Amino acid sequence: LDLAASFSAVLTRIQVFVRRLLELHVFKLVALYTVWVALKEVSVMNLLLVVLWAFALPYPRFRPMASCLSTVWTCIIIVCKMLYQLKIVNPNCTEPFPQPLEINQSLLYRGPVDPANWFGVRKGYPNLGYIQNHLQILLLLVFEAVVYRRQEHYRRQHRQRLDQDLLSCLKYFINFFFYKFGLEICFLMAVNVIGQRMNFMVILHGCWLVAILTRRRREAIARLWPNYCLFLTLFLLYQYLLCLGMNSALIKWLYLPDFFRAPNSTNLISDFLLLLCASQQWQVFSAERTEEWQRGEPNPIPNFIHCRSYLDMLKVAVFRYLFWLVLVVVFVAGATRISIFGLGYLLACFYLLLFGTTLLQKDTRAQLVLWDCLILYNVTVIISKNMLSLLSCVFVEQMQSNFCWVIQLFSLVCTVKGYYDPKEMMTRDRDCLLPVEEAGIIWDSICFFFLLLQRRIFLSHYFLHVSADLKATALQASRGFALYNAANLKSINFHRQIEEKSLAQLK
Ligand SMILES: CCCCCCCCCCCCCCCCCC(=O)OC[C@H](COP(=O)(O)OC[C@H](N)C(=O)O)OC(=O)CCCCCCCCCCCCCCCCC
Ligand SMILES: CCCCCCCCCCCCCCCCC[C@@H](O)O[C@H](CO[C@H](O)CCCCCCCCCCCCCCC)COP(=O)(O)OCC[N+](C)(C)C
Repeated sequence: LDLAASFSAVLTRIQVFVRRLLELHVFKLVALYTVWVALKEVSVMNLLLVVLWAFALPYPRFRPMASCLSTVWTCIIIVCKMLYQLKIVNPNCTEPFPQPLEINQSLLYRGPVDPANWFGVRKGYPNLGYIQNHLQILLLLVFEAVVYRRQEHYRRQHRQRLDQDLLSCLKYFINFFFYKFGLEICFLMAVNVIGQRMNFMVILHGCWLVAILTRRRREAIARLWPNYCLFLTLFLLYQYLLCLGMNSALIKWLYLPDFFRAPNSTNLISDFLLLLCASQQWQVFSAERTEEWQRGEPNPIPNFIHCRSYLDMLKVAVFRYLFWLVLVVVFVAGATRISIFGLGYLLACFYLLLFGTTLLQKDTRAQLVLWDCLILYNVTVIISKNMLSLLSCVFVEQMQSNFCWVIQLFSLVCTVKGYYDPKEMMTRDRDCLLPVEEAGIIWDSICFFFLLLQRRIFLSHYFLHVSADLKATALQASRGFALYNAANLKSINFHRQIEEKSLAQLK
C-alpha cells in the first residue's frame, strides 16, 4: 500500500497547489466567459454586465460589489428569460421604393420584429438550450464562491535560488512569468487585436501603441499607463454600445451599426483580452510585488559559456545563439510574404548579418539605438498594413482591372472573414491575378516578438559578459593564425620525410 500512499500524497500536494492556480485563473475565467456570452448575445442586460466587469478589471476596489452583482444579474436574466419563454405576449416593415440603399435581406425592413429594433430580441424556441448560457455563467460564479469559501476554511481551519538547477528556474518562471514580461505580453496582445480586426478602431489602437513605444524608458510608461487603461475601458464600452444600437463594404470597414451588415461582436473578445492583460499588468506594475521581492560585482554568475550545468548550457544557448535565430526569422518573414515590406526585412537582415559581430562589440547605447530603429520599422509596417486594409473594402470598385500594379506591389488582399473571402476572385480573371496567400500578419508579429525578446537580452548583464568574451576572441584571432602556420609546417615536414624515405628505398 506504500505506492497507494505515495499517490495519495501527490494528489494532496496537487490539490494544495490548485487553490493557488484558481486564485489567478478563476477571476480570468469569470471575466472572460461573461464577456464572451454578452458579445455572443447582444442585449441591454448584457451591456450592463459588460460595463460593470470592464470597470472591475482595472480597479480592484470595485471587484467585491461587482462580484456580488454578477450573480444577481444572471439570476434576473435567467428568470426573466424563463418567464418570457411562455410566449403569452402574442404580438412597420416599409421597404424603400428605389439614404442608405440595399436589395438583400435586412433586419429593419425585410423581417418582422416583436420589439423595436434598438433592443435585442429574446425568444426561446427550444426553451431548454436557449437559456443554457446564462445557467453556465451562474454555475461558474457558484464555483468561484465555493473556491473562496474553501480558501477561507483553510485560512481558519486545516529569486536567488534560480541558478542551482533547471527545475528551480522552471519554478521561478511559473511563479513570476508575468512579473518581468507583462509589458511585452500586452504589446503582443495589442498587435493581436490589430491583426484580428483591421478596422478603423484598431487604427486608433495602433496610434496609441506607437505613442507608448516612443516613450521607451519605463518611467514614461509608468506615467502614462493609467491614462491608457482608462482609454481602453472607455473604448471597449463605447464599442459595445455602438454594436448594440456609401458602399455596404465600406460601411462594414468603419465600425458602425447597420441592420443589413452587423459588425461582428465575436472579434471584440480579443480586445477584452488586451484590457485584461493591461489591467493585470498595471496592478503588478503598481504593486511591484515588493512584499515578496522574489562594475565590481554586478554579475554574480558571469560564466555561462563554460557550461558546468544543464541550465548553463540552456543559458548560453539563449544568451549567445539567439541573435542569429532572430536574423533568420527576420529573413524568413521578409521572404515568405512577397509584399513590398519584406524587402526592407531582407535589407535589414543583410546588414545585420554582415555587422552583427561589431554590433555586439558595441556598448549598449548604440546597440539599443539601432535595435529600437528596427522595432520601429516593424511596427510601422504593421500599422501600414492595417491602414491599407482600407483598400480591401473600396477594392473591387476601382483597384481591380485598373492600377493592378498597386495591388501587386503592396499585396492588397483581405484576410478577415468579415468580407467576401480569398480564393474566389481568381474564378473571374480580371487580368490582375489577385495575390491571395500573400498578405498576412503572423510573420510580422512573430518577428516583433523576437525583437522584443532580444532587446530584453541586450539590457541584461548576461549579454555584457558575453560581449567581454567576444572582445577576447577578437584579440586572439592573430595567435590562431600563427598556430595554423605552425601546424602546416609540421605536416609538410612529415610528408617530405616520408617521400624521401620512399625514394631512398627505390634507390
Ligand atoms: C508543441 C509546440 C511547442 C512550442 C514551444 C515554444 C517554446 C518557446 C520558449 C520561449 C522561451 C523564451 C525565453 C525568454 C527568456 C528571456 C530571458 C531574459 O530576458 O533575461 C533578461 C532578464 C534580465 O534581468 P532584469 O531583471 O531584466 O535586469 C534588470 C535590468 N537589466 C535593469 O537594469 O533594470 O531576466 C533574466 O536575466 C532572467 C534569466 C532567466 C534565464 C532563463 C533561461 C531559460 C532558457 C530557456 C531554454 C528553453 C529551451 C527549450 C528546449 C526545448 C527542447 C524540446
Ligand atoms: C538596420 C536598421 C534596420 C531597420 C530600418 C531600415 C530597414 C531597411 C534599410 C536597412 C539599411 C541598413 C544599413 C544602413 C545602416 C546605417 C547605420 C546605422 O547604425 O545608423 C544609425 C541610426 O540611423 C538610423 O537607423 C537610420 C535608419 C534608416 C532607415 C530608418 C527607417 C525608420 C522607419 C520608417 C521608414 C519609412 C520609409 C518610407 C515610408 C514612406 C546611426 O548610427 P550612430 O551614429 O552610431 O547612432 C546615432 C544616434 N543618434 C542619432 C542619437 C546620435
